[PDB]
Amino acid sequence: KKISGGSVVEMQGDEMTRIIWELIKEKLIFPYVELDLHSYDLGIENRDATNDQVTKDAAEAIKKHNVGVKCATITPDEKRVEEFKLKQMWKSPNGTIRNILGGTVFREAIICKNIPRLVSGWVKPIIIGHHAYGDQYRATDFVVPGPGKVEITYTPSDGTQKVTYLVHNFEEGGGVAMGMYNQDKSIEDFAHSSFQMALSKGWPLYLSTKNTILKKYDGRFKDIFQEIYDKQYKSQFEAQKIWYEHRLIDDMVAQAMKSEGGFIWACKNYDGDVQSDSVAQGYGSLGMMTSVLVCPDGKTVEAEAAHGTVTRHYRMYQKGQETSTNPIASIFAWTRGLAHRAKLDNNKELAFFANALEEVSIETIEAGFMTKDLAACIKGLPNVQRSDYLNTFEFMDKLGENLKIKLAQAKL
Amino acid sequence: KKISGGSVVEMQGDEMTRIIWELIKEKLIFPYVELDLHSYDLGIENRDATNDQVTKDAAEAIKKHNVGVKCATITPDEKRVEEFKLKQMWKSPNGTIRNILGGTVFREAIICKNIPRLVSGWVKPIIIGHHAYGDQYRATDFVVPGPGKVEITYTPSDGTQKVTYLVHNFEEGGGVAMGMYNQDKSIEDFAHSSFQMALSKGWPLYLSTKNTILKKYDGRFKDIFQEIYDKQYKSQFEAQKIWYEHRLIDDMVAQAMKSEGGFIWACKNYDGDVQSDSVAQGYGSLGMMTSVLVCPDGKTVEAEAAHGTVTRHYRMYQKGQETSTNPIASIFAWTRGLAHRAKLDNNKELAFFANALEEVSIETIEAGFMTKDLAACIKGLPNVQRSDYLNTFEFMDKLGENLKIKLAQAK
Ligand SMILES: NC(=O)C1=CN([C@@H]2O[C@H](COP(=O)(O)OP(=O)(O)OC[C@H]3O[C@@H](n4cnc5c(N)ncnc54)[C@H](OP(=O)(O)O)[C@@H]3O)[C@@H](O)[C@H]2O)C=CC1
Ligand SMILES: NC(=O)C1=CN([C@@H]2O[C@H](COP(=O)(O)OP(=O)(O)OC[C@H]3O[C@@H](n4cnc5c(N)ncnc54)[C@H](OP(=O)(O)O)[C@@H]3O)[C@@H](O)[C@H]2O)C=CC1
Ligand SMILES: C[C@@H](Nc1nc(N[C@H](C)C(F)(F)F)nc(-c2cccc(Cl)n2)n1)C(F)(F)F
Ligand SMILES: [Mg+2]
Ligand SMILES: [Mg+2]
Repeated sequence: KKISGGSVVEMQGDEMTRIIWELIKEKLIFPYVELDLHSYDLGIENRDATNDQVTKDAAEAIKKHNVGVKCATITPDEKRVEEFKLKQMWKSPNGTIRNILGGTVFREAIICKNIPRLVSGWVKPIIIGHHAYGDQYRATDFVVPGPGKVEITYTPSDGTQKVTYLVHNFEEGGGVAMGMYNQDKSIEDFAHSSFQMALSKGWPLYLSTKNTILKKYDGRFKDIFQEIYDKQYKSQFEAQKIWYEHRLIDDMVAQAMKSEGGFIWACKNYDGDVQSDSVAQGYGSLGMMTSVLVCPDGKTVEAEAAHGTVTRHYRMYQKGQETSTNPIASIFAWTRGLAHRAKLDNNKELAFFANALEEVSIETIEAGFMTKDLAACIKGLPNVQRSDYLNTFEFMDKLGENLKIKLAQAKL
Repeated sequence: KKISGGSVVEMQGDEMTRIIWELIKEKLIFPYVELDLHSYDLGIENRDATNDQVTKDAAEAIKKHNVGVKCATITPDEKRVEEFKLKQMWKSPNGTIRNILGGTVFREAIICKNIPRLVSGWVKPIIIGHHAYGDQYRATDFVVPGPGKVEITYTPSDGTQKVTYLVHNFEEGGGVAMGMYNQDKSIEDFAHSSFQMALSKGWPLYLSTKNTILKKYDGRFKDIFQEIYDKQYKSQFEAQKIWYEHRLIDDMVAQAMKSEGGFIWACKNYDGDVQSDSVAQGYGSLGMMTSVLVCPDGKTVEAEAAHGTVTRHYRMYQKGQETSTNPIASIFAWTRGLAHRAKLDNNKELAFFANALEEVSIETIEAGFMTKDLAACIKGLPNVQRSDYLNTFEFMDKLGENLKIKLAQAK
């Protein structure tokens, strides 16, 4: 009776998300789906015990099977190290997994017709693709104490004459100086990932750069994106009635606000980092934002919620108090992974189920059963009442009932 | 009869704005106000004629008198040179003026209750202060052909104990690399104007940086602001129930969208550049954006519309077709400069008039009299009708008539 799932790699998470994650699998997924499951505990204690070995093993497994579903994880910081008595301040699991996999992360927010938005106009998804190999985020930056000259020099490994340029001469006073770089392969991968995501998504693609100011530096991003599109992707875009274009960031943010959504926006690392929160904020609650990591090959996908472990809610949970935490992003992480898995294996039965969960989840909210954060959006935070929303367990049950009804209705 | 304005420096502009500028003076300012007016023609032909000396003359004049009102001016490009056959491809007047004055531009958009905005929340002005001296805008960026080592080095004037930082070593392939800088002094001036602007306008001030990512580079911006504030302005802010705080940029944009407005936002040069276009748009039409330039001393202010010459409208006007160009931003430049002059001169009447002009202009729109861009905001772009909006002359005349009535009751 159960659908045959295929092979998926599952990673367990931390805190509030973890409680939901088990609930989602137990009620939402396992009953109707059978999977070959490779399960890794990415929970902070396990990561600590394994030395972060488990995280690496999990990342490798995703490469082997091509599909990953992930739960939000604690990212170690000094307070955390003190809290868990961690052996070391471990690197973020997302950071490690992205590093091993390569590929680019795209964040999109689920939209419900009843829920209001900061930007009312945005009735279609806007998807942000983030280039996380950073010009800014891998940068050499320093204070300039006193008058001096700052120069940037490139030395060819081939023994060709080295080139030096004077960034500035500080005749008087202090300054701040910086050096940053980007590499052709990362940009190339990023472009390949974005074209493929758009083609898979069904939406048009834009890339934003301040290429007018920084003709050489941002020109490479623009040039690489054009070169790849023309050579390998354009006809497919033509067939699917969608396009790729390059936009200046000032134009794009303004255009995006005016716009009704429905596009994939490809962002350089600084732009993407700013964009990811802002776009989510415009849409609504963080509970409704999902992250998908997509590699250049297009075979491999890792899906996780955009939001974190939701510690503030979890603390209430520990205290024995009631919580209303949104599972939609976490639920959607599963559905997206399943859909890709269905896509790779050409499994319609799985594909149908992954969609069915998404429809059910939206339909339930659209009918007025929702977590507190959603309720706040319609009411306003002050005006929300306990009757207005379901608690975390209550919402999942309503979702479970609906999922059962929906699937049965489909049969026949 | 006529209020005594005091000394003002007025610069004529180009194209459509120039036509409006004459209309504003003729029907709005001159009848009720008498000024010591020093007038420079920044219109493109005159600028070409004088080799752009006049643009320099105006900037020097503003420093002397402390107040300038500016019409939008054409900034030359290869296309422009052919059209006017100019001798040289002249640099932008704002840039020339800005360089001579020093100072930081602040962009404020007028708010009308009737007009819808992309962000539902904003009911209060958000003012963006932009740091023109640029790390990005004065940077050396180069393509990297092949495997190489890229390094950034600082050498002290004495030449002792230089530091070398290796940005990257390209083992395989090619990339782009860049180096950028900023000045302690430029940042210091930028901070001073922003603080003075906040105190002057009675709003809280926020400075945004990526200091978590770029601790040394961003932090200086962050450090200089706190140090100046703690030393000089903090006491004044507390008296006025006002505060200054620093935000990470992602936090600031998200917080701003959720916000209702009412703050001054100080921006890094790249951040400001992105902010200016979007923020005006989020509020409404570009015709509603004004662009004051304020020096660190706080004595000296320059007022102009945020928008350009509006040539697309101008071409239609030339063709004999109908035009609906918003004068609100241009009108406000006059009002805001005058408000500064009144402050400097302690003139109650000049101060009263400037507010009345602003008040009337908002009131007129709120009543449902407007140009096409605003009507588009209310009705949606494709649903606008001729009945909805007033033509550029129609609007100005209504403003003149409404202003006269408003002034009349004061008497
Ligand atoms: N995907 C990942 O692996 C990520 C993990 N993290 C980790 O999360 C931990 C703590 O995260 P934090 O910084 O607090 O940010 P979170 O992503 O947990 O979000 C914090 C706040 O956002 C709102 N929120 C987020 N998700 C939900 C949800 N599902 N339902 C309802 N409200 C939600 C809540 O607002 P309110 O305050 O109103 O309750 C909550 O207080 C950190 O260890 C961090 O490392 C962080 C980012 C990404
Ligand atoms: N402060 C200054 O001196 C500035 C001058 N300029 C100069 O202006 C010239 C042309 O600038 P351009 O790039 O066309 O941009 P503009 O600022 O002139 O405006 C461009 C578009 O914005 C809309 N718009 C702007 N002002 C108004 C208004 N008052 N009422 C209604 N709509 C308005 C119009 O949109 P629509 O097309 O929908 O009508 C117009 O087509 C250039 O030479 C440029 O250098 C530019 C920027 C600043
Ligand atoms: C008007 C809005 N400003 C703003 N909006 C965006 N993106 C929005 C999510 C959207 F595109 F949807 F409008 N991005 C930026 C920004 C700033 C600095 C650097 C970069 Cl790269 N981007 N600023 C504010 F402030 F009101 F929120
Ligand atoms: Mg589609
Ligand atoms: Mg208790």
